[PDB]
Amino acid sequence: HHHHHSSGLVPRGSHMISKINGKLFADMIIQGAQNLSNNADLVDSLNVYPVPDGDTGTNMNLTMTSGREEVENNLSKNIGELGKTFSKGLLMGARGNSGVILSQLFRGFCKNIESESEINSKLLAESFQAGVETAYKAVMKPVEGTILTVAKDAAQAAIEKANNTEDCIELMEYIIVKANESLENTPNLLAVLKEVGVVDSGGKGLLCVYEGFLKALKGEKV
Ligand SMILES: Nc1ncnc2c1ncn2[C@@H]1O[C@H](COP(=O)(O)OP(=O)(O)O)[C@@H](O)[C@H]1O
Ligand SMILES: [Mg+2]
Ligand SMILES: [Mg+2]
Ligand SMILES: [Mg+2]
Ligand SMILES: [Mg+2]
Repeated sequence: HHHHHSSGLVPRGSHMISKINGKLFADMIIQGAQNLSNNADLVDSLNVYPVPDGDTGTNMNLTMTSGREEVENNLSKNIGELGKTFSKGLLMGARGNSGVILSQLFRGFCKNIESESEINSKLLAESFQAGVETAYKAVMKPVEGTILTVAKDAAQAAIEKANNTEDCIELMEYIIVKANESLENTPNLLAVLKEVGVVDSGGKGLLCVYEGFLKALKGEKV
């Protein structure tokens, strides 16, 4: 077997997050929104599906900004309450296919935590999963190779990793790795992406939000 551990010492270190309260979630939202805003022109230029109308980044940015502004004006330590504020802002500001889907992903995420004051890594993962289920149900004819695919693959990664990972920083790092793998695979699912030579614009915007989430978990700003 192993050495039977009985030391009274508690491990040292401070660069881990085991609980996410409403203010940390707000910081995630704010940095995710800022990172998306900084990448909006690129995300627009990648847009080819359904139509190459140059707007995915703008659409997602405006949607996320509506959520961010509600959050900044109504902060709370209670993550469930903060999520209600964020969800409302997204849902009253959603634009484009991408912004509608984004608002539905986060509607499901936030509903899953509505009665919590803080969440751990397992509940974070479960909430990404809940968001994916809400978004697929909201789209009448889901297509693979899109923001839905990337969100789905990210949530599957989250559930697998959280089962043995208490640290939300490590969890979010892994989610981003796997979301990026999914995003790079989108042209293998959706023909126009491969023909033009781009990844999915909605999925890229979602990865920008997730990368801001990670920055906030580390106590950093975009
Ligand atoms: N049926 C669908 N299933 C999954 N994702 C979709 C669908 N339709 C659009 N999208 C997502 O939206 C992105 C384009 O967003 P956007 O430019 O806002 O669209 P639009 O200009 O058509 O409203 C795509 O990259 C894709 O991920
Ligand atoms: Mg459009
Ligand atoms: Mg478009
Ligand atoms: Mg670490
Ligand atoms: Mg690949």
